[PDB]
Amino acid sequence: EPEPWFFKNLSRKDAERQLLAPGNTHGSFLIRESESTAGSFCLSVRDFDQNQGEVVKHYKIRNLDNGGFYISPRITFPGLHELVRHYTNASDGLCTRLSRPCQT
Ligand SMILES: CC(=O)N[C@@H](Cc1ccc(P(=O)(O)O)c(P(=O)(O)O)c1)C(=O)N[C@H]1CCCCc2cc(OCC3CCCCC3)c(C(N)=O)cc21
Repeated sequence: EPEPWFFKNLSRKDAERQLLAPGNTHGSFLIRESESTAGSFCLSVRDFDQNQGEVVKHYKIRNLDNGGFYISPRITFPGLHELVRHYTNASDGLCTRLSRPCQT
């Protein structure tokens, strides 16, 4: 299964609720298609926050001109796969590392 993280047709709300569901943890994520707008993707990741503990945050995956992707204009990956790779290896400015893909 090439992309267990690509929960493409999930709504913001369905993404959060899903991540904060059993079988998931810190760095547990998914890349759903953008809700508020369209055409771009979004990376939803569960994370630890001292106050209310487990939460979910969303990172906008802006589309590169040539078709690539990138959350930060510093590193601009060729595909959603290398994006998930680079951020799984290290947060690199993210609130947390992309440990493992969302489960259900
Ligand atoms: C309201 C919201 O969830 N905002 C998100 C970004 C986001 C997500 C989803 C959606 P959508 O509804 O379409 O699904 C939208 P929108 O409505 O506006 O279109 C926006 C966000 O602001 N998250 C923080 C989360 C962590 C706190 C700080 C932060 C930093 C960010 O970028 C900075 C650099 C840091 C170094 C690594 C690369 C990113 C981003 C970000 N989108 O890049 C988001 C957030």
